[PDB]
Amino acid sequence: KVFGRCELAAAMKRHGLDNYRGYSLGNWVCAAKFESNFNTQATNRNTDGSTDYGILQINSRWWCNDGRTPGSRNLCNIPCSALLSSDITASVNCAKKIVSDGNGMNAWVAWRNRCKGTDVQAWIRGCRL
Ligand code: NA
Repeated sequence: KVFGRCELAAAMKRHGLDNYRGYSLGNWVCAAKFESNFNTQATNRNTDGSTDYGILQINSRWWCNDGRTPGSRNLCNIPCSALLSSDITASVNCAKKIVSDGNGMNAWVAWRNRCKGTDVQAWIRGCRL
């Protein structure tokens, strides 16, 4: 599924991501934009052989099982395929664990490089929330 901007902002808010670990909703929408262009089916292979999955490009090195990332963990206790669902519940629940891991949203290199310190509220401007 390719979410609309305000559609994804509403889905993230309903799942409690708005101000989770102090990160306003526009931070999460900005990260999803640059990670996946709001596409739940987004995948990216990393140099190390791990894969990033879903709207927030969650990686198999630590967070999900895809059976093809040697030495990896599955800390969200999900198949990585769950992160490609039209239902963002698995992505959101696993994002909460990631952002709680110590480095906050710096875990998402695209958030650090393209969202952090910007006017992220523009990502929810005009959304009925
Ligand atoms: Na894994």
